[PDB]
Amino acid sequence: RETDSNVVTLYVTRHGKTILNTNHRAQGWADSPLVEKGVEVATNLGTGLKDIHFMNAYSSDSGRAIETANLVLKYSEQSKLKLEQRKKLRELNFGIFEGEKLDNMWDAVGKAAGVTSPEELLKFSIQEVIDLIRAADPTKQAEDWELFSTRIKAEIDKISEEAAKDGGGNVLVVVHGLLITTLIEMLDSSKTKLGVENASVTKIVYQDGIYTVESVGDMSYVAKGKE
Repeated sequence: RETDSNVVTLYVTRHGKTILNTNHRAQGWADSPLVEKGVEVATNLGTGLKDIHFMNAYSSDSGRAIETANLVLKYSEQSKLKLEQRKKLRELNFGIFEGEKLDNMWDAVGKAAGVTSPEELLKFSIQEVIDLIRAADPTKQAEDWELFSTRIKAEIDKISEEAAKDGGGNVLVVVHGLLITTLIEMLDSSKTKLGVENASVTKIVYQDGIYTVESVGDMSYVAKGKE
């Protein structure tokens, strides 16, 4: 309860570039390891985070997120900090589209939107785009907005509240592109960005139940590491 003034800073980090990312395929609950270029960039991310002291580290249970978290912990000079994996931090479940070429998925989603080109989908809110993915999936295994947004926010709230109970501090959270876009939309849609890059950092401050989105898809940590 003495937690009210504590500040928690979430370094909400997209994992490094994988095989499926490189081959332009939907990778949600599907997973694949980092490619060497991805390893290089995640290594620079770690170096660029060496002066940020983390109290906790979390990732999804996706191999790509685990691998990236281990690289960041190693190169940020916190190799012994325990990594906590959480299944509720997974990327959106693309259902029938898992592993499909993104061009094929978007053609099928655009058809469900009844739009000429998947181009016009960019006009759509993230809410309606994620809804359209499940609409296009005949198996209805893909998550919709209400499923995804609910589980993402509950888990981020849990991590924030726990960190505040432990005195506040910095928390590394290695997760996924749509999850990040979705979380920003929920917290402060004035800052929402689709397509945050691999190894980018979205810094979110939490205090007394109030979130502040400080940065979105920041590549400065990689660049610091790279110098």
